[PDB]
Amino acid sequence: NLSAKVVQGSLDSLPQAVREFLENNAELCQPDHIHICDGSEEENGRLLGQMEEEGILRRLKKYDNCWLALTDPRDVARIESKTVIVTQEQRDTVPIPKTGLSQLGRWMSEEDFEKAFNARFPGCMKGRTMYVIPFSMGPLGSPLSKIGIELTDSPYVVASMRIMTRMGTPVLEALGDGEFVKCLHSVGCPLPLQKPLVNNWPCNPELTLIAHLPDRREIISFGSGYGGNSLLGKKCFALRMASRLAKEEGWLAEHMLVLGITNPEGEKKYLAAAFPSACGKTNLAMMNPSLPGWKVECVGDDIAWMKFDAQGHLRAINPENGFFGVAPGTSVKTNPNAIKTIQKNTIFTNVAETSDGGVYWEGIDEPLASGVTITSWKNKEWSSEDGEPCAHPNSRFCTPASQCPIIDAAWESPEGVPIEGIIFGGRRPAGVPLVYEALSWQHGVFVGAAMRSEAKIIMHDPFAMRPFFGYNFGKYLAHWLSMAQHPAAKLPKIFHVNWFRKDKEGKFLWPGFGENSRVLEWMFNRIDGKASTKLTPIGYIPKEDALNLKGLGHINMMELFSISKEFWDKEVEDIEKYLVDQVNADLPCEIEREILALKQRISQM
Ligand SMILES: CCCCn1c(=O)n(Cc2ccccc2F)c(=O)c2[nH]c(Cc3ccc(NC(C)=O)cc3)nc21
Ligand SMILES: [Mn+2]
Ligand code: NA
Repeated sequence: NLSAKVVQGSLDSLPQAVREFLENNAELCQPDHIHICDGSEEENGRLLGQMEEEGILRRLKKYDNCWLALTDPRDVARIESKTVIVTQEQRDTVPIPKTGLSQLGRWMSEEDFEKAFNARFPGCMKGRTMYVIPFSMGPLGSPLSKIGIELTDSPYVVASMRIMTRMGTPVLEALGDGEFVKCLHSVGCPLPLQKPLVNNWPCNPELTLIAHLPDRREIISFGSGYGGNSLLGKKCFALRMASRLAKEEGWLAEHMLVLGITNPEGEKKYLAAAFPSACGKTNLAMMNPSLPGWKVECVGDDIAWMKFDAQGHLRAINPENGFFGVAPGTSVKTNPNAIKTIQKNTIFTNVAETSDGGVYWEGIDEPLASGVTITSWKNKEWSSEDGEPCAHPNSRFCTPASQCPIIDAAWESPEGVPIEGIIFGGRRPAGVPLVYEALSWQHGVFVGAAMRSEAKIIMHDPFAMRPFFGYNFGKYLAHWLSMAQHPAAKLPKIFHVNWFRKDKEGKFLWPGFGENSRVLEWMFNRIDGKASTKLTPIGYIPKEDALNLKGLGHINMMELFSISKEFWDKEVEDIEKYLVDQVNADLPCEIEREILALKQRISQM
């Protein structure tokens, strides 16, 4: 009866709990066929070919095995306003704010979710194939790795999941009869189609809903096929669900790149960094450093799972298998390693296409050859006078991590890499120096808590996790604070960076990019106890002449590193207001103390 629908694999080979998850949802969604993914190259080639037929993907003939998907303009991004966590008690998910609506999460009652679920999923896959994606977050078989099963009616999701996760039969074999996170996804357009189909990309914007049910170990997503909404291992699983598990089991699931940096003497450290959007996070993750003798290597560009080892060192793994990177602004100058990575075996979404089957986007910094023309992401002839970008601002490459020329040798080690420094950062046109260092662990947690960044609007994004907290942010802060009482903890040094400070004409004070190796150099030596410190009210900055400026043009170091009482009076008042308002009864006393200490330090300047 159900075996009759199966077009690849066998129900009898699946572990019982996987079979039952499949059976329950096939009955609910009523797909025409079941395809159990094996993750093989042969399967991938076949789905691409099928997606090419149906106009889902176009071949990019300039490259080896590269493909382009164009979406419905209504479905172009991860959508927070349609994203919820479902728990019995609201407080477990989000703090009750003093005023307004919480910006720290979006809670939906179990009752409300059942209704919303029943209004969407029954019969949602009629006319489509349900794909069964067995995937591992983290190196196959590792202590810190977790496995999920994603059922989807989207072949784009399957092919993207193959890159972004370890996917297929080896995962089922590692899983056996173990636990897994249940992931259910549908584009929400059963056949026959009730509504027009734009660029062969099905979506249901009106009913779009991305839900998390932590107690059930379930992620349920409806109506969007795009990145953060559909690739369920990434944000939904590896950040939201995982951060909750992390708090319960004593580890951390964080929105952090991980890189390894080696000095000219062969000494190597691993660093983690959390940035909000529009900060060049991926660029830093695979930075080509300007300083002679230095090496930078990439562990991951988005997510880090961290746990104390037996000697109290924080060990990170990258739970992803690829990079889901923003395309526009990617060039040989801004990210030479990302450019090499994406030359082959890569899926691009919503970028432009050149007439010779290449890709294009704003800031690609690549002059077109004579007679080459550009088709935009809206399938229109494009010119620079059109007054709209050739690529969507949120357009993507989706690319294997193994292909990064500077992929770290330990990027898949099951034991993880030891983190010696955590870097918080933002885009701040005024007031905030290029780099500073936390005064203590408690102060460091507060620095993460206080993060704000220019999106012409400056908004708060604490730990870069604001859209991603799996649970009460107040409890998340308490969890971070508790790391200082972990026996023999070797706590990472905490820093804050701003690449984006401007002079009064809005010119950037710091050249940045590969020159940010100089800032990493200072952090590196600080971790090693170098007396390169000068104390300020906000933390330590580099002493006079301590930052390595050899080979640079003139830098206005005085403005770059200036700390104004006026600016910081306003800053701390804004930080206090936001944290007391938003975190309310759940704000740890250690953070209250750091807010007041900063105020006192500022008042004395
Ligand atoms: C979302 C787009 C972010 C782009 N981006 C950016 O991505 N990084 C981060 C970064 C890039 C490459 C390597 C490492 C790294 F950390 C910067 O340091 C940076 N500075 C700046 C501002 C800047 C600074 C200087 C200049 N030009 C000149 C001549 O100085 C142009 C722009 N943009 C950066
Ligand atoms: Mn991210
Ligand atoms: Na987005």
